[PDB]
Amino acid sequence: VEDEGLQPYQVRVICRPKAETYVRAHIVQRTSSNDITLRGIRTGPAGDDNITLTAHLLMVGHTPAKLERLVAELSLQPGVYAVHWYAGEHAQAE
Repeated sequence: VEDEGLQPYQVRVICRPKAETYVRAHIVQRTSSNDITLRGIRTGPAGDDNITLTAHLLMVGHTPAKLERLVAELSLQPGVYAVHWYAGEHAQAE
């Protein structure tokens, strides 16, 4: 089965590694309750005291207000430097 009914969105949040721990858990619990399916989360150190969690998600339907709320919550975690979501798992800037 192909997924062209679940739009790939990548949510990249740059936060402290100490935050990454609860942020990554927060991502998986939010997505599973928000009708968002996960592809995987690419977590990598990208700076000095920061790690960028790039969560590749597929959202069924896509309700922007939900995704935005989750992104705001991810940013709401104490330790986030920045967060941004982009459409396309592979960052498809077409």
